[PDB]
Amino acid sequence: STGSATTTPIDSLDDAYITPVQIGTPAQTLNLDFDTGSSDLWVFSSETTASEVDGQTIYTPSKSTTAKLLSGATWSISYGDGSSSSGDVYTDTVSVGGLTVTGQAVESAKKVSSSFTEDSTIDGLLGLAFSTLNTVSPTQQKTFFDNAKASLDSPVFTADLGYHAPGTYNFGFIDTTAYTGSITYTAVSTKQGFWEWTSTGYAVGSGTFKSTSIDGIADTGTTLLYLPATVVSAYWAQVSGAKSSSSVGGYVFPCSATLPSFTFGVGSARIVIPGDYIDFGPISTGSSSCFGGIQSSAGIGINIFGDVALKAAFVVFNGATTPTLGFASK
Ligand SMILES: C[C@@H](c1nc(N)nc(N(C)C)n1)N1CCCCCC1
Repeated sequence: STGSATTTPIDSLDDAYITPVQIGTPAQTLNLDFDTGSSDLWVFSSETTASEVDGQTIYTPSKSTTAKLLSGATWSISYGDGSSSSGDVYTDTVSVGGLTVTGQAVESAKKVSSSFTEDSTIDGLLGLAFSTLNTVSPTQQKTFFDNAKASLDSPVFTADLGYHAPGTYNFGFIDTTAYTGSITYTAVSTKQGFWEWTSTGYAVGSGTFKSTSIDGIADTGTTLLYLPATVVSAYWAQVSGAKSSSSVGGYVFPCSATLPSFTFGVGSARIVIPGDYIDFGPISTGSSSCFGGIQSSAGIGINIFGDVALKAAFVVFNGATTPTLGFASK
């Protein structure tokens, strides 16, 4: 089997992407944030505290003839941005782009933190990291991809995120029309539950490539590119007026700037992030100070190849017995 679904930016800045997902019988379509940095499929629901729901579409398990309470199971998750959610668990039929999993754990939110409430466009998350990170207790549950894997034509999914435009998540096949040149595959460590890999270095604009190992995670659920302070300082030093602002929370730059590109290495191959991809616009409405799309990972404890990086590539998440990651230009 295969599946193919379009993923769409939630706003004009590509702060996140949403992908329609069919849950239950008859189908209830919710727009979920596909997140290769976590491993829970959770949704706003009829059980979510009413004051914490503000415009989201909810899953109502009582209206699904295939929903079954997973007795005694609860979940609770906290994300790198400080957001969180928790609740109980159903199993139900879940389909993405024509690919159907029966008996998928659908984690129903009883509580969500304010950032979730405040974002009307995201109805929940669909985790695509390794199932070892799944938070369901006392019986850990599998991701949608893990459940689907054995049925797929090939044990892979691909992320093809757009810049200020829709893109695609495919399951079970590689669309050879979706990228240019070849796909370069690179080793993955699953030890922390992530799609963790080591970039071979970087360049800023037209500058020379610096060969240096940068361990980090391919994370579709993180907006920005978080890298070591040394790398980030080298990038922003090429932008007149750019500075790190503790009050704002990162590097900012004059909105009048033209940003240089940023290149990262994948083995001997190179992925170029155009300068425009690194512009996240005014820090507040009407400001001429703009927020940068490359930020320091110092304090996070891990480097994160988020959407800013991933959207510049066609990315293969290869879930074979020994997982790997592939990157192609596009
Ligand atoms: C300045 C703001 C911001 N502005 C823009 N334009 N874009 C962003 N991102 C995160 C894309 N973030 N946040 C900075 C981040 C930490 C503290 C909270 C405030």
